[PDB]
Amino acid sequence: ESWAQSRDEQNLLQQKRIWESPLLLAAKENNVQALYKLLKFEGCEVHQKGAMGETALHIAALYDNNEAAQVLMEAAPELVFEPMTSELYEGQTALHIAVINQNVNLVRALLARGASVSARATGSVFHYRPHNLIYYGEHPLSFAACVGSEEIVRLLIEHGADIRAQDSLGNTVLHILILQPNKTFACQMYNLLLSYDGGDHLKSLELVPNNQGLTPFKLAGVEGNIVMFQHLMQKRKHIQWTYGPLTSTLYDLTEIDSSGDDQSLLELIVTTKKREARQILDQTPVKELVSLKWKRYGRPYFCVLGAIYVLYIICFTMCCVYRPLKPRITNRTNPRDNTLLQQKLLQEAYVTPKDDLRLVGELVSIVGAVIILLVEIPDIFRLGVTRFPFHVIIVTYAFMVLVTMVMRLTNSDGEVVPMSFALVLGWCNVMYFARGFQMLGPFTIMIQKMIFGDLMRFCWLMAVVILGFASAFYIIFQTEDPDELGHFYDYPMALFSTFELFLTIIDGPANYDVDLPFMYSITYAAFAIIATLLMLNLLIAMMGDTHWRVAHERDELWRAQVVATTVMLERKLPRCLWPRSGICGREYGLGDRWFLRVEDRQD
Amino acid sequence: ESWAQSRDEQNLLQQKRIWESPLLLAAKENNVQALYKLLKFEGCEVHQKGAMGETALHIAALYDNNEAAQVLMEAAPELVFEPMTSELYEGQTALHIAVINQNVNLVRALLARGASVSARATGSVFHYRPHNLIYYGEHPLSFAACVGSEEIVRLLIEHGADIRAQDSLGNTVLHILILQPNKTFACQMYNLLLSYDGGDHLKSLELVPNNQGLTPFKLAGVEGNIVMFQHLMQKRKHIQWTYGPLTSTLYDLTEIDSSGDDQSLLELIVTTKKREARQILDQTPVKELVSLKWKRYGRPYFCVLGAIYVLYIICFTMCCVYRPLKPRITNRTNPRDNTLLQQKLLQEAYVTPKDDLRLVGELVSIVGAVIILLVEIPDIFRLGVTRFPFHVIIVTYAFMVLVTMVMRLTNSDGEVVPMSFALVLGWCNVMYFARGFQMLGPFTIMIQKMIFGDLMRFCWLMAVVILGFASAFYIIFQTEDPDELGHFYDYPMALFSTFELFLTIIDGPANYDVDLPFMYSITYAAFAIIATLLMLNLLIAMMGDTHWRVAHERDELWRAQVVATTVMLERKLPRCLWPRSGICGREYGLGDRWFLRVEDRQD
Repeated sequence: ESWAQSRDEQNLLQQKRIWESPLLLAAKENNVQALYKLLKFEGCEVHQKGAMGETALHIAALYDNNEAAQVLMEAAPELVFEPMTSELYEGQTALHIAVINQNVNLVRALLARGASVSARATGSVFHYRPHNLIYYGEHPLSFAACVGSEEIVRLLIEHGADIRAQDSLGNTVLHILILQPNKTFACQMYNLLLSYDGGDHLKSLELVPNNQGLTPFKLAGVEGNIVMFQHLMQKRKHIQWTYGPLTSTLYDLTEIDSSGDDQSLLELIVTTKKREARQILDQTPVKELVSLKWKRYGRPYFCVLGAIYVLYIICFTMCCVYRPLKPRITNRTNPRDNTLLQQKLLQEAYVTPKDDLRLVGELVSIVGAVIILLVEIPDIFRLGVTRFPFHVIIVTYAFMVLVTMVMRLTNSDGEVVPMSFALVLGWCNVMYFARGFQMLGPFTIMIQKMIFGDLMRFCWLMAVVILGFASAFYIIFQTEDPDELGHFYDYPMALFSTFELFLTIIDGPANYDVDLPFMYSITYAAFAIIATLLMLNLLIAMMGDTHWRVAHERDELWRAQVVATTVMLERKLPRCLWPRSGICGREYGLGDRWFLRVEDRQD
Repeated sequence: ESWAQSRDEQNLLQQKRIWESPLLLAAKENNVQALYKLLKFEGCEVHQKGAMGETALHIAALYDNNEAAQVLMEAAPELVFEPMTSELYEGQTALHIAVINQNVNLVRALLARGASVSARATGSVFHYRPHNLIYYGEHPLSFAACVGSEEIVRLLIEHGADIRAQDSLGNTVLHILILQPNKTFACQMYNLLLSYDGGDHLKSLELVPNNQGLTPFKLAGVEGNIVMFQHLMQKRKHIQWTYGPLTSTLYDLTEIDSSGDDQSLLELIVTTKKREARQILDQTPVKELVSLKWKRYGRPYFCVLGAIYVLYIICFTMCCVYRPLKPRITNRTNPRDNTLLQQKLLQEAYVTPKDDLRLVGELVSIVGAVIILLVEIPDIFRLGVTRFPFHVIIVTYAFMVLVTMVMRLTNSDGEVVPMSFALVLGWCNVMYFARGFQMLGPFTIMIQKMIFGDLMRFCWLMAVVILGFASAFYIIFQTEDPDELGHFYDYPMALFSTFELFLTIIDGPANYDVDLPFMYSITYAAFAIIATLLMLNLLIAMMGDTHWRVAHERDELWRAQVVATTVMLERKLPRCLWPRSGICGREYGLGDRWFLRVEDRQD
């Protein structure tokens, strides 16, 4: 609001002060004859400031003006030694401009003068922000190794630019090459960068984490850089032996999984909302990982756990339908004619025939709630709240049973209300076991995509309509009988009744023995037109949600839900029944890591 | 599970023992100077085993290492004479590796040494399995004639490789060339293989069946190899005479049909689930066969049989609606107020007016059931069970009538229940006569595609929803009156009632004279949202089932159902009314087979 508009202010003030002190104006157009006229007999003072603390050398480098800066290096060889003093432009020497603008003659002249290749241009513009247009680190070597100027890249090593370098965010240049969409050339440059860290490795430069602890090979799967991920894969791809079209190939599998422990590339994939990060699973040393990890013992241990949940709900369900119910004991229908009721038992002890069996059955159900809340608090508190899905329901289903337990031994009336919420949530929570079922799996996702996405953009469009016609009909039938044609007696009944007409489930107000008021004959006629078109416009809106999403976009989501389930079962379930996949370096001393072998065909 | 994971174990053990005994390690990298250092003064023992019983000659052939094996043939010319002794690799000599890896210098050197060209590499890897990646028979000639090395193919005949050869599955190489997707070159090779069986034919090599009795021309229609099928067609394509664009052409038609007898290419097409095998009917000596066989006397004998089934059902239907019914004889409504009833006749004999006519009409219907079960037991027992369709119903419709006959002369009460199942199955079983009707034919298939395919993936999604809300409403209306607002009195009524709201057929619970409990006002409001969206998501799921299937994919299925009906009518109906198509070699002595003439145009 007030900030990015202020960024325009110095930009004009940069160009306002270029009219003042016209040696900058000569530096704009590389007008060196005026630069003779302002320095060859004027002499001493040239250290001119500006908007971002910029210099005449900075401006004469800001455009590709070699000949003016050729004078300026001869005139003032200390403008190199000073950076930009600003907040938006902090630490940027003229080298960073000369690097980023491909001026090979000037950079080589600046390095002939001698410029700090380790300078950190830490201006607030240069921070890794989604509103800033670019981000290329701190050091000019990072600015060298992002624009394609491999000659400067070779030249900066000749003047000692450390490949081992960190930005504000703990990244090397290797992380930053992931962070550009212009990936058509940096893979060629990716080979160039590792060529100049061939001497002193000490971890061979790939095991650098960032500020938050992320190696670049793990970062590229997070960032979804597919092409970088493949040339990265060449390091760890150990071919066993070829056989015509058959290529028996082994993978190192060091960090693609790590079996829990919060730093695992499979765990790092399904945490983000980035759509491009999902397609890392299309790669053959990853899809073969998740297939064998799920088909061998990921699917059946899921489906066995699928069965025990159903027997939990039915045990819950039968104990709900057999509640103890006193007949009436509240005297009669003392509120007139709308007060049908039947009481419940308060504190009469549980009798033995078919009722302690109801009691021990609830004791099956009450321990099933608390075991969830002991195992799902490391599913929420692990990641703050950030849970936006079906784990929202299993904690909510567990809440309602405890409320029913609170209604036990206190004997308040409102126990049916959490029990009614428990059943619709308990039976809808076995939708989560439609993930790993091939016959109806991808249909399950198209439900939940329209829950938070499409229902939410329609409930406002229903509430804008239902609030009129229910209120309209209430004015009409305010002066009527609730006995005959009593399709609402009061106002909030009319909202629920009009809902029962807008969704076209109930016939509606029609009593032919009497005369309806004619405004009902008009408004409801106008209502049903709107109801039958807002219904179809929604179904139209469903079509645009699926014509695009059937184009091989819903299948991969179902594959993703296989993995995200499999990751949690790998994470939450103990190491007595979940063995480590792959084959380690014990009994085959090759690299000590768990190895996976993939055999392929070429056609 | 435990098996394919074990396949990785020897592969490492193959590469574990290559570090041990480093003459294998020299053979890996073709390091012959070490092979001088381990044989030229060591001498005697070189017969080294390994994982799959492999040799040093096997490993030095496993990579294209000519010069090491050049020493090895000079050093140990008995490694050729031994194969691999393993289970996974049984009978594989080094020739099979040298053949499959295009090493023309080495194979010619091995055959100069002299290797068995008739060796059968019968390892369990090499079996025709869908989990194994390749399958090229037993003999190296089969390995020669699949990879494109026609020079070795010519070379193996020079050392006497029999074209007349059988694998474990009774196949020659001609069957195996069908079994590769890489068909871009083997048709050229298909001419090459028949060139070297030009001398001694005795059936000219094409009439070889497999282990189960399948000739390759019949196999290619089964395997759906379209391109092989066309060059196969050239053998039997006898051109009569051309006329400008008109090309009068005759086909041999020997085995494309065989009129019953369980070995018939038309019968062999519509038995499989292979989608590619359906497109063999697109070929012009096949589509012209089925058109004339169905239009001349396949369609009208179907439609005449269509009419007799309808008169069977209506004769069944009128005899059902005229059951003999005693008035009440069970005394009154002794169970209170929900026991309306009317009795049936037990053993009072059939009176003559309009009732023996009912009796002889059932005698029309009871003989119609048993004639089906005498003619459909060679439709099930012929093929085990394997019936997954409409022949499932005609055996089930026949069952219910026999149960009704069992209810006759025993006078049990539950006769309405098989009779009610009989009517809905009897009237839906005349959907089978919508196959051969052009105006609504392809619409009939889109029904049955969604029965076992799309209904089944939705009934779980209904049962997951209906089990909550019916059980939810039952808790609500457990403490209520079944007299007023009695939309279920007990629990299983609520399941059928909520079904009668989820499909949005009945208005629902609404009694305005009383006060509904407010949790009904919330849950049913939440229910109808879910009901009106799960309905639309299903209709969304219908759209992805037909946007792809309208793209010229439903029409050919309707053509397939024409043929599969026509094949059964050719098979099940006798040779007095179903004459053999084509024209035999009697009165035109050409080849004795039934000949079909096709005239075509070129544009």
